Amino acid sequence: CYCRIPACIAGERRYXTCIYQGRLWAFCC
Amino acid sequence: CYCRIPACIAGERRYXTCIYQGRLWAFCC
Repeated sequence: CYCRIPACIAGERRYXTCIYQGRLWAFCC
Repeated sequence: CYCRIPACIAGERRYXTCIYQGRLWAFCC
């Protein structure tokens, strides 16, 4: 799994969020 | 970097949070 911005990619799906560097990330797997 | 629960492991520092399965995780690097 990996935090990504702006979105999950390449067949991954979002299963949560991350907050880092004052931005919202998608938590992707 | 890794989302971890309940805490960052030896040598890592917390730089944010994740939310996954309704729990708050530390975002650790």
